[PDB]
Amino acid sequence: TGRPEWIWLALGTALMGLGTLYFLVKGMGVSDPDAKKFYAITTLVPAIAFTMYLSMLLGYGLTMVPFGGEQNPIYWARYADWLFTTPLLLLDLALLVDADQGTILALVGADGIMIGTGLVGALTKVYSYRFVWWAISTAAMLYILYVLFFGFTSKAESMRPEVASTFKVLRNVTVVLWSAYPVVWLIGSEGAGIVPLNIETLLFMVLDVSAKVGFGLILLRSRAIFGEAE
Amino acid sequence: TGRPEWIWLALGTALMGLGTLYFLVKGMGVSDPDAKKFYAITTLVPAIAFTMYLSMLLGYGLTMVPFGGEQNPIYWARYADWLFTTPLLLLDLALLVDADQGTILALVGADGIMIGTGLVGALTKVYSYRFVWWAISTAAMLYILYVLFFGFTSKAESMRPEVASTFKVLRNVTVVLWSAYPVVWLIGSEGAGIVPLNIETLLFMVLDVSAKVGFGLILLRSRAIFGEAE
Amino acid sequence: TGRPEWIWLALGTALMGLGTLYFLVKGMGVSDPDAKKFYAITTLVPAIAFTMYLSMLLGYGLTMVPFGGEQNPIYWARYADWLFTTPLLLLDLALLVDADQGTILALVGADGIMIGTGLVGALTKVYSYRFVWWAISTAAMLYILYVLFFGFTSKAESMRPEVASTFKVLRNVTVVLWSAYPVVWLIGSEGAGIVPLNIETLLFMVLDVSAKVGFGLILLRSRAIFGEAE
Ligand SMILES: CC(C)CCC[C@@H](C)CCC[C@@H](C)CCC[C@@H](C)CCO[C@@H](CO)COCC[C@@H](C)CCC[C@H](C)CCC[C@@H](C)CCCC(C)C
Ligand SMILES: CC(C)CCC[C@@H](C)CCC[C@@H](C)CCC[C@@H](C)CCO[C@@H](CO)COCC[C@@H](C)CCC[C@H](C)CCC[C@@H](C)CCCC(C)C
Ligand SMILES: CC(C)CCC[C@@H](C)CCC[C@@H](C)CCC[C@@H](C)CCO[C@@H](CO)COCC[C@@H](C)CCC[C@H](C)CCC[C@@H](C)CCCC(C)C
Ligand SMILES: CC(C)CCC[C@@H](C)CCC[C@H](C)CCC[C@@H](C)CCO[C@@H](CO)COCC[C@H](C)CCC[C@@H](C)CCC[C@@H](C)CCCC(C)C
Ligand SMILES: CC(C)CCC[C@@H](C)CCC[C@H](C)CCC[C@@H](C)CCO[C@@H](CO)COCC[C@H](C)CCC[C@@H](C)CCC[C@@H](C)CCCC(C)C
Ligand SMILES: CC(C)CCC[C@@H](C)CCC[C@H](C)CCC[C@@H](C)CCO[C@@H](CO)COCC[C@H](C)CCC[C@@H](C)CCC[C@@H](C)CCCC(C)C
Ligand SMILES: *C/C=C(C)/C=C/C=C(C)/C=C/C1=C(C)CCCC1(C)C
Ligand SMILES: *C/C=C(C)/C=C/C=C(C)/C=C/C1=C(C)CCCC1(C)C
Ligand SMILES: *C/C=C(C)/C=C/C=C(C)/C=C/C1=C(C)CCCC1(C)C
Repeated sequence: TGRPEWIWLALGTALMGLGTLYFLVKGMGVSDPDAKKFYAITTLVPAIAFTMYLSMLLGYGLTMVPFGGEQNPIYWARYADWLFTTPLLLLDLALLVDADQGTILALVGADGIMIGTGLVGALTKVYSYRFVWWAISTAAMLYILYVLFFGFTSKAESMRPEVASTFKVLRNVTVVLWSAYPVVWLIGSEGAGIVPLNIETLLFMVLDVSAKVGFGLILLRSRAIFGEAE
Repeated sequence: TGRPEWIWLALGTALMGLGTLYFLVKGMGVSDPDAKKFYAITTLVPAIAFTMYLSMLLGYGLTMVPFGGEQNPIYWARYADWLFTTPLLLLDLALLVDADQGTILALVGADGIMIGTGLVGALTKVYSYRFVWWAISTAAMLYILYVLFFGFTSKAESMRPEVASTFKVLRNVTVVLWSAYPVVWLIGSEGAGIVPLNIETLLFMVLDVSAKVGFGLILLRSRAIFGEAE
Repeated sequence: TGRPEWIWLALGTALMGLGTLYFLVKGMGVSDPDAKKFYAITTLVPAIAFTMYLSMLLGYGLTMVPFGGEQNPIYWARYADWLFTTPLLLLDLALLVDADQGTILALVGADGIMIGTGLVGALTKVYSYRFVWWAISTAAMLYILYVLFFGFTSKAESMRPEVASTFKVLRNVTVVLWSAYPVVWLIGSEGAGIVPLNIETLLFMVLDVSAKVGFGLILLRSRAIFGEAE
């Protein structure tokens, strides 16, 4: 309770934990192989986030980085979360549209570059260089957003309407929520330091629960996750 | 030789190295694609363990963690081993039964959570919180054990008898040996400290060689690893 | 500019960045799923290397390792690069020949052992033991080279001539360039220290740009990356 942001770390831990349990129960019983892949992906995402929220809450996932002459509290565990959960979210989208394997590779690899350069920026001790990593990471994010909108152009032919509809909704959820993360980091504790860590943590908690549990609720309620069967 | 547990680290290095060489030789010549996947998986497992045993033996894979007011010797290299070798062992089981891809994802991701939360527990400086990570990791292990027993329920129909027989044996080997690891950690150097590090290292060496080389000997001697062919 | 090797780190950053941009543009428009996988793999390789070259240039990817009684500058970011880019290069080769999945596993796992034991050697504080890790890593490299020459022996039957021709060329490029890396490390800053870090960095920059951008130019100009189509 000693860090003011504890309350949002606690709330994020609880909501990710409850979302995980909900999705775990919800997928109990499903047999359809296509649906099993979406439940597995979609349940792992908040499970991983639960563990990394808890590590921040307990202090394990926090480190001090000197930059600006100051000792700056940097929650590194966010990058260990996102390293796994953001490619998993992209895989859910990619599987929905039956993406080609080359496209999945491009997406997962650009996402790794996005998170790994964000982690390098988050831990860089020369203040000005932190924003160079932010820019490179943002370029990788823009590439991902580009592929999500313009990289499935051969798939439209042979896409079930309900898959098309659930994919468009989740793609729009993804583009809006993910695009807010570079802005929060830029103005927050890792970047310019104009928004305090307390509020930054709240913002990422709202984004994360929305991008993982809210995304997952929309996907897992959809018929698009089942193969078409008589 | 300065740490009493060196002898078990040396013995573990040698047995993993010899098991690797044996499996490498044994799979020389196999053409069958199914069998090649099992030899590859099963040979990589003790090869990786050989390197991490050697890193503990040479001291690289040891760190001191303050907790309990004391400086506690924690062999972190075990988690770098298990991060790769325990999903590989699960993949051998999963391939045997032709598991659905969603099930393999669930298994590999729960296993990553199990090892990563065990690593966080192993390095946590607040003593009481180490057991919170142990509990979460144990929950993930129990999920894996649950899936190995109740998650292949559609596969029984179309399973060759020899695959069914080798899978049941290896599944039983896996459930018994893996379940001992949380107990050893709980009573050993990472947990309550009731069993000294010397004996703990012996216990994990016996478990590891059994779970990797003993498992691999049972699998690789089986006809279940070959596709059925005239 | 304070470290004499900065100029090769700068040149390597620029050439990897320009190679990435070139391959990104070059693959704009390709529809063929086979070709998309090769463009994705082959574009990610210099993109990742660009980020790790930049991290060395900016100092983030450098650490000091005590060994020999001295504080030795070790660029660890090379291992974070190679951890991802060397399996990706192997995947390009493997996909060219339609390798069996067991063979791809063997290659990617031996490559992980090669890079992870090279990283352990690079950070080991007992000088003599650094060469033990070098030897193990070299054994893994020799295994990979062995598989590239003798592990596709069932694939020769059903291999298009242009795939066979591009694969032989890239395989020869790979064996020659990769084999130089253990020699550079052995005589350079990480090993015996007979070649200064400045020259070592130049050597790895020439190898890396050749093994990634030069390799990629040969592959991506080939018809072998397209499925055979009327
Ligand atoms: C899915 C859910 C039930 C998760 C609920 C949210 C939760 C994890 C975080 C909320 C913290 C909350 C209790 C706030 C008040 C603090 C308080 C207790 C007293 C203050 O008092 C103080 C004074 O400084 C702090 O106490 C010590 C530390 C604790 C407060 C933190 C404990 C860790 C957690 C509560 C989480 C435990 C994880 C488990 C789910 C493990 C089981 C795994 C498995 C079976 C799948
Ligand atoms: C597959 C096998 C042959 C492995 C055999 C077991 C072994 C790796 C560990 C046993 C240690 C043992 C010799 C005990 C006595 C110590 C002693 C030498 C003297 C004591 O004297 C002392 C005094 O404190 C310590 O010596 C210095 C360190 C060494 C003892 C340790 C050296 C490392 C290893 C012996 C392993 C080397 C790895 C290789 C396989 C590399 C090749 C890779 C490739 C070709 C695939
Ligand atoms: C693809 C290319 C355009 C890459 C070009 C090469 C380059 C990255 C490295 C060359 C350094 C060079 C300018 C040498 C002179 C130094 C100098 C400026 C003055 C010396 O003056 C000094 C005194 O000590 C140092 O300056 C401070 C640091 C900088 C010199 C380094 C800045 C980082 C880089 C220049 C790279 C930026 C990365 C971007 C591509 C981000 C955008 C991502 C996205 C849109 C895809
Ligand atoms: C968020 C992101 C930036 C992260 C992206 C990925 C990331 C984790 C990068 C990792 C690269 C690298 C380790 C960097 C080190 C930095 C540093 C300063 C020191 C680190 O930290 C230290 C300091 O004490 C220890 O590291 C050395 C040991 C290793 C970390 C573990 C060794 C592993 C092996 C030798 C075993 C072989 C593994 C394989 C077989 C894997 C293949 C799987 C297969 C079987 C299919
Ligand atoms: C046992 C477990 C807990 C481990 C589970 C996974 C694990 C390794 C978690 C890693 C997350 C994270 C790095 C945590 C950092 C903690 C910390 C305090 C600081 C670390 O350690 C430090 C301290 O000096 C350095 O880290 C920063 C640099 C990075 C480690 C490496 C950067 C990688 C990239 C920028 C390149 C892009 C990579 C991708 C392209 C990968 C995608 C593959 C593709 C091409 C298909
Ligand atoms: C170049 C090579 C040697 C590297 C090869 C791989 C490598 C990165 C090895 C990593 C092992 C290990 C982390 C070693 C730690 C060393 C040390 C001294 C301390 C480190 O560094 C520290 C010091 O502060 C922090 O580490 C602990 C936290 C973790 C690093 C991150 C935890 C991750 C999780 C708990 C979440 C679960 C992840 C999974 C779900 C992944 C599965 C994917 C799925 C969903 C499909
Ligand atoms: C589950 C959490 C999700 C969906 C997180 C998304 C994170 C991002 C899109 C992060 C992007 C970043 C940048 C583009 C620039 C650097 C800072 C980051 C890593 C916050
Ligand atoms: C090759 C080595 C094998 C099979 C290792 C298995 C390791 C485990 C099943 C570890 C489990 C753990 C817990 C469930 C709780 C926390 C402590 C661990 C990581 C030892
Ligand atoms: C893109 C960069 C490439 C192709 C790098 C290749 C790196 C190697 C083949 C590294 C090999 C090493 C050894 C065999 C011994 C230990 C030192 C290393 C890691 C340099």
